[PDB]
Order: sequence, then C-alpha cells, then structure tokens
Amino acid sequence: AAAALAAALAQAL
Repeated sequence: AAAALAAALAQAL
C-alpha cells in the first residue's frame, strides 16, 4: 500500500 499510494502521487504531479 505504501508504494501503491506513493506512486499515485508521483504520477499525478
């Protein structure tokens, strides 16, 4: 979950 959510953020921005 940590990685999944971190990555979401990265892509959005």
